[PDB]
Amino acid sequence: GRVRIEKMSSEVVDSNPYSRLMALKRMGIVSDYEKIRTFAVAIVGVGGVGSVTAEMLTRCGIGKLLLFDYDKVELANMNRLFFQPHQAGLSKVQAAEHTLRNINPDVLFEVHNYNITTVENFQHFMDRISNGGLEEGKPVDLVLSCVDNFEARMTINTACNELGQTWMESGVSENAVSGHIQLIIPGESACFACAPPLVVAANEGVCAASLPTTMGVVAGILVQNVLKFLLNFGTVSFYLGYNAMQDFFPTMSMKPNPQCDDRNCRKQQEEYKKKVAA
Amino acid sequence: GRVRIEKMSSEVVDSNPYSRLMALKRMGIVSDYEKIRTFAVAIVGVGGVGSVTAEMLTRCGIGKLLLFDYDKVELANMNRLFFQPHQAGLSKVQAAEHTLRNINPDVLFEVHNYNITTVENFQHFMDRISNGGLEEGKPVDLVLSCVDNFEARMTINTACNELGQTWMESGVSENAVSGHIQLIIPGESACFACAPPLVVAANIDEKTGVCAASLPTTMGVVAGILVQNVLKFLLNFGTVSFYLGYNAMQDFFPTMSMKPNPQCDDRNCRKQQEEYKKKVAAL
Ligand SMILES: Nc1ncnc2c1ncn2[C@@H]1O[C@H](COP(=O)(O)OP(=O)(O)OP(=O)(O)O)[C@@H](O)[C@H]1O
Ligand SMILES: Nc1ncnc2c1ncn2[C@@H]1O[C@H](COP(=O)(O)OP(=O)(O)OP(=O)(O)O)[C@@H](O)[C@H]1O
Ligand SMILES: [Mg+2]
Ligand SMILES: [Mg+2]
Ligand SMILES: [Mg+2]
Ligand SMILES: [Mg+2]
Ligand SMILES: [Zn+2]
Ligand SMILES: [Zn+2]
Repeated sequence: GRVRIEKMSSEVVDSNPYSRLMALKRMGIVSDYEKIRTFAVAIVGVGGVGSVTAEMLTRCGIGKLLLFDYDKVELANMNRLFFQPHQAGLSKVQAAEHTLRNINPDVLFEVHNYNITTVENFQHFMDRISNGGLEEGKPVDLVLSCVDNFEARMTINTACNELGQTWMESGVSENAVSGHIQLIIPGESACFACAPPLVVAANEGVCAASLPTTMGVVAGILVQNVLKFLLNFGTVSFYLGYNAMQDFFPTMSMKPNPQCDDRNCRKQQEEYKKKVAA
Repeated sequence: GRVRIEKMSSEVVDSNPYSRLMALKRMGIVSDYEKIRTFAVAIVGVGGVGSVTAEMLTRCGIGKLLLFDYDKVELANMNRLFFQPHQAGLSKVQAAEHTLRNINPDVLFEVHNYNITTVENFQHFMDRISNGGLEEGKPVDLVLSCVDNFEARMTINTACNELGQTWMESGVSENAVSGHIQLIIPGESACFACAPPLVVAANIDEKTGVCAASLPTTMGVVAGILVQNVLKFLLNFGTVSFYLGYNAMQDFFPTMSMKPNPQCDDRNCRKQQEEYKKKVAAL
């Protein structure tokens, strides 16, 4: 059982759930780790990738998580990590909040059980990106797309281009054996509308295959990128793919398209070029 | 809750916890997915890597897991995945088994709360490797070393060279930002004594009462690639890696094949290499 902790401790005791994290400080890998408590991350899609991403961030001591998903836990989800069979029937965001709160009571939660692509929900979603930060009225520090479809990815895209919100997009192949993460700083890097998707492998009544392995690798690299981005250590990837068949992890950097369909991406690029010549 | 399933099914329904796995079949990734049920895997060390590894195999529908670990869950483990704070004070193997049985009732478990390295425990451990298969008296299909120290790793090595037991060794650095997996087929690939770990990891290891750091992310990645390798090995799809490293600071994932050292410290590794060379000479 774990009580609420006010300030993160370096103390090497069996009772300190943060001892092996704060250890990164004494070892000079991450010199200001406690900063993790000052950030808020939103996650859209608390499925295969989303849930493990949420677990990882929670165990790390993120200040605040915002979870968006419209689906309930089902037994068909039990091939993937996090959700357990007793949670079948609950909404994903609710199951997630319940477990994660149990795992780390220091983390703030805000959950929303809706589809983000409908008109009314979208206005709300944007409001929560802009105001749902650690301090209310300030924006979230990062948005994480862990949804499984074009429409939703495009929606996050539209929102983030308008707000000028840095986000990361993650995906997993329908054949389960490839995935990727991608960093989107609107104006500075290619937004999701800027180009066709980057693939890392070749090539109506049924479903996509999924493996707990691939989802764990993708969530892993995704959150690793988050930590590196927020805590300013190592090198952030703008794109990191994973091909499970070959054991291959291609990197890339996607530059903005100046005739991008999204007028706001165009505007953000403009703003970036202006800021660049100082 | 989840009901026992006698025969895995492709049927795409919300109540089928195997539907998305058996999808691999009709998508020509894995032609014989159900065969997963026929394998036994032993996991030594049920910590950061082990626990997630165990979970991954459990959800996949592994036939049987043998869990070996001498430690209790502590709040200090709560930085890594799987174990929850209410499990603090339980033995790792006990906590794991309980949770895993909940996650998939179809999987058989044999748990062992002891130190693999002591003289009497070692004998037992070898007995279980040889006989703890899905059918009693038959060996396990794979041993997975998810321990955190040289002594244990070397013990498994000794065991597996003598038994001719294929195993995978996994490790994460004390500084949390690198790790690797290695496939050891005694006589065909390098055993754990064949090459120095400092040398093996020279291109991935970042160099710094300290205690080891650990990250949920890095353990998640290592366990991920480890189990992905197990699945590719047993189910016969994709390319099995004999070594796959991970540097988290620079997103570098080196692979290499490693051939056995003919002057290996392990007399059994050497004997196995002979055995192998003979079998290739009479193929
Ligand atoms: N418009 C949307 N708003 C909110 N969440 C979404 C939206 N679209 C997709 N998601 C969520 O993203 C999650 C990630 O999908 P994942 O494929 O891991 O789960 P799933 O869809 O139930 O699995 P399967 O596709 O095997 O049934 C899902 O939980 C899904 O509900
Ligand atoms: N000889 C051994 N026999 C069985 N299990 C072992 C042996 N040596 C190590 N292990 C187990 O391998 C596991 C993997 O270690 P991990 O570092 O993930 O957890 P931990 O050692 O409790 O954590 P920390 O090092 O942060 O205190 C541990 O649970 C440990 O007890
Ligand atoms: Mg669903
Ligand atoms: Mg889906
Ligand atoms: Mg311990
Ligand atoms: Mg340890
Ligand atoms: Zn664009
Ligand atoms: Zn050897």
